[PDB]
Amino acid sequence: PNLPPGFDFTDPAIYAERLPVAEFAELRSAAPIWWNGQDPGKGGGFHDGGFWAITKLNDVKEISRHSDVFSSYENGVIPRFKNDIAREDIEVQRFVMLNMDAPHHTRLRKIISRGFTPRAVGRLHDELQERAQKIAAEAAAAGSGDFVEQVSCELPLQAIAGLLGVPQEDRGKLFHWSNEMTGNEDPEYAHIDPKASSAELIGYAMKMAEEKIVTQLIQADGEKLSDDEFGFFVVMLAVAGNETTRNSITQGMMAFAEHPDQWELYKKVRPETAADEIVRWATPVTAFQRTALRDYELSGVQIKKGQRVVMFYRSANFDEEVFQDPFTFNILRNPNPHVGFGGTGAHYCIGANLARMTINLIFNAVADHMPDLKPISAPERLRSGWLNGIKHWQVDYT
Ligand code: HEM
Ligand SMILES: C[C@]12CCC(=O)C=C1CC[C@@H]1[C@@H]2CC[C@]2(C)C(=O)CC[C@@H]12
Repeated sequence: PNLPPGFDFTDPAIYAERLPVAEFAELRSAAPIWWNGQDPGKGGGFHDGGFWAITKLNDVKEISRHSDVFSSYENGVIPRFKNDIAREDIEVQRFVMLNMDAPHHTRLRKIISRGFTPRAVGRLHDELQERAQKIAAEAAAAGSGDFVEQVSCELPLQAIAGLLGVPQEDRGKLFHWSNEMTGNEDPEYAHIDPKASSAELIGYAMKMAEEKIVTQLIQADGEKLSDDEFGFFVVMLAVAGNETTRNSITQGMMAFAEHPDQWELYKKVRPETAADEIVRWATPVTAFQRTALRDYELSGVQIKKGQRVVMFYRSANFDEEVFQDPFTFNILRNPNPHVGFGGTGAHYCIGANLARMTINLIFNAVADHMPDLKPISAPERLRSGWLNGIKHWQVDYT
């Protein structure tokens, strides 16, 4: 492929500035499965020499379905940490369901599904609709500001608070922890320590479990979460369901600003297809990885036991063989077989319907209260090699 020597698709230096869209396109054309070498000390906490870059939608789906071969446990699924991270600090992440394999995963997912029934999620609708309307009304009243802080941040957090039934008075500290929980190497957040925050959040969760959806999770059925498993569950929600949905909202609104005919159409009909096009466009999770438990032949490439494969959802969601005009933002996109929520399989995002609800509610409220919003200046991108994040974005709400 035509790429610079030493190029690394997980390099946080790239994501601080841009998405490497041209480079992913080059792989899909010239080398759709490509060994991405990493030199010593430059592997984002991994010291195995590199990973297979997976750029095609059908390959990502194949990996995701074959969790019997492609493990989330052996190396976790986050493909990029600070270069100096201790191995122990990666391995401790195996205590969240996301980074477990069957049968352990199977048991926890079965229990935790009690929190994501369409009944549990559907019950949040009216409180989240109310919140979304008030958020959008207060942003409009401010006239201008940081869209991320004023519009994108709060509703995901309130969706988590509401699912868990957190008392109103505790939501401030919960949101504080939650916002320091996902690791990044951004200089704006160099003072944050996800370790301290995670200990404190687990402590708060376990006390909540002691004092008692939380009920359904900790009451025996005799399967239940232990108090510590409930703590780990709450940490996982903070990493899985916060900045993900937030970045879908920011990048969805960036796409509307860049595609005004789509925003006009959205404002009229609020179509059913919008939320998934927003998620495909935004691809909040750029990439998650797996580790081969045995040799496996994938589209003619001989993947070897113990090797990492990185599923670039950001490539796969723009796969020209699957999506007509993939670089066109189309809120009526159909079909839309995107992998923003992952490939179908054991680990497929359990919060996907909650995320869609959150997106629809906030975008309805934005259309209602700020139909003429326009950007003032450029989005500020997060320095992360796996999260596709916007830290700030100044906009004129009127
Ligand atoms: C637009 C927003 C979101 C995006 C893009 C997103 C994306 C993802 C992806 C890519 C995965 C891994 C799938 C796989 O490995 O096959 C995942 C898993 C997960 N997500 Fe989401 N997610 C979002 C919102 C949420 C929300 C709102 C919640 C809950 C509050 C949530 C909870 C989870 C959990 C608990 C898992 C782990 C599932 C497992 O390992 O079995 N996510 N998500
Ligand atoms: C918050 C965290 C780090 C930053 C990041 O990006 C992802 C995670 C999720 C798993 C956490 C971990 C911090 C340490 C935790 C709390 C444990 O001791 C068990 C699970 C693990």
